Amino acid sequence: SVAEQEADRDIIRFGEVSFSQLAEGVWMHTTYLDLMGFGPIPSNGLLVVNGDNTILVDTAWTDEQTEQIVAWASMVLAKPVRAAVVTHAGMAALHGANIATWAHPLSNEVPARNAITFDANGWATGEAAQSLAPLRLYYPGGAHTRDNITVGLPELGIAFGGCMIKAGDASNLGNLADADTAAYAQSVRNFAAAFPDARTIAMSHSPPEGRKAIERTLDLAEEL
Amino acid sequence: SVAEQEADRDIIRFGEVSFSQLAEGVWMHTTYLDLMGFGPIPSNGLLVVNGDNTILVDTAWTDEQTEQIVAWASMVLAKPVRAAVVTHAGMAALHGANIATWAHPLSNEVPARNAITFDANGWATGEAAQSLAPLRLYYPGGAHTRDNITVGLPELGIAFGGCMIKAGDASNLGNLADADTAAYAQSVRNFAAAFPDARTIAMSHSPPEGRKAIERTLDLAEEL
Ligand SMILES: [Ca+2]
Ligand SMILES: [Ca+2]
Ligand SMILES: [Ca+2]
Ligand SMILES: [Ca+2]
Ligand SMILES: [Ca+2]
Ligand SMILES: [Ca+2]
Ligand SMILES: [Cl-]
Ligand SMILES: [Cl-]
Ligand SMILES: [Cl-]
Ligand SMILES: [Cl-]
Ligand SMILES: [Cl-]
Ligand SMILES: [Cl-]
Ligand SMILES: [Cl-]
Ligand SMILES: [Cl-]
Repeated sequence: SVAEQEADRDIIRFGEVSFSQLAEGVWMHTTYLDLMGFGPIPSNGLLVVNGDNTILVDTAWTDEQTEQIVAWASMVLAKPVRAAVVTHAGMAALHGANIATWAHPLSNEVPARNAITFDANGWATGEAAQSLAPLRLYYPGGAHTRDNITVGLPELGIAFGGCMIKAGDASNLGNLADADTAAYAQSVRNFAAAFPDARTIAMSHSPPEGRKAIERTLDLAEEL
Repeated sequence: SVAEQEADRDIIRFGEVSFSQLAEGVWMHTTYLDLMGFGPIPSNGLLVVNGDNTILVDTAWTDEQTEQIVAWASMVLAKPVRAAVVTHAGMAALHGANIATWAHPLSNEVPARNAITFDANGWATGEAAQSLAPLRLYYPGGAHTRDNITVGLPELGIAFGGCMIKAGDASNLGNLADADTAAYAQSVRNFAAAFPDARTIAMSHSPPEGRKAIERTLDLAEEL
């Protein structure tokens, strides 16, 4: 249940969206999907303050939920979303709101409008790096998908692993139908080394925890 | 725990193997693996009496466990295993025991010694059909793997779905890293139509139940 899943934490509710604060100016948005009736599954992303605007990491499950995140930033925070980045292939809602959207260039080969320039070490450069700061964008290699990316806030000790990172007590890596199974373990090692000091690890389908999420994900990936 | 998993049923223990009777002359063998310490996971197969011998469906997790199944048939039942069929790509133990082993011809492209001849409707013919009777061998198409097969005992109302069929309360299809995701739903429909009357559905990683296992697996496969 949603109530059981949120009993741990201090959650602010806005429509169907659950907001929780990871750090000053760093919001996690959580929404739920129960499509076949099997139980609500969370999807998490971030809303990060920069000056008088916010930067969005990932959409919610639905257009209507994504519209609520945009409205919370504009109406409540009074810091409208000006840019968004998705970590894997809701988008229509962002474009309806004239939000500049960013993705890995090969993801979804509705696309994001802007393709991130990644250097050969996996770090974003150019307009993506300027526009999404203070987020640091990192491409670790193929894992859950070929083109999955990650983001970090090194000054606040937060790293977001998207769909690549699973919970510290996970027993499997979920759906590997699109996965690069041979590369997965090294990509997790690359992520861990890109954000080596962060003690708050956030991810797409489990609540935030510590670096045990990286350790367990790596162990599972090494068995593929 | 193994005890919690077997609390429902009447289990006979032989070494590491749990045996349960699905029908007169039809044994299910269950063994457990807890490789990374996350909890014991069952693997199920069948041991089917034919006259003064038995036919084995699938190995256990390990060579040592598979040796125990062979010993139970020879020592306890006094009906030694004379043939075996595997439903997806322990084998060394069967060959050490001089057991004739059968598999889909394209599986594992240690191989089974004998390749099943399947007709264009998916039914085994030839030596496989003679040697593994009363089991009826059926290739439904790609699903959990490209070459997964299934077996049935239509006169006893039992069908065994291997790794393709999941539990009636499952919320996912497990590991799809090798799956034919586009074909999965039709292959499940093919299996259901091949064994249309069986009310006991057995499978590789969950205990036997009714046709809800087919219904749920099909629903999950239709979402791929
Ligand atoms: Ca709306
Ligand atoms: Ca600029
Ligand atoms: Ca390991
Ligand atoms: Ca032994
Ligand atoms: Ca013969
Ligand atoms: Ca359906
Ligand atoms: Cl992607
Ligand atoms: Cl470069
Ligand atoms: Cl896994
Ligand atoms: Cl860091
Ligand atoms: Cl196979
Ligand atoms: Cl034919
Ligand atoms: Cl699934
Ligand atoms: Cl039948």
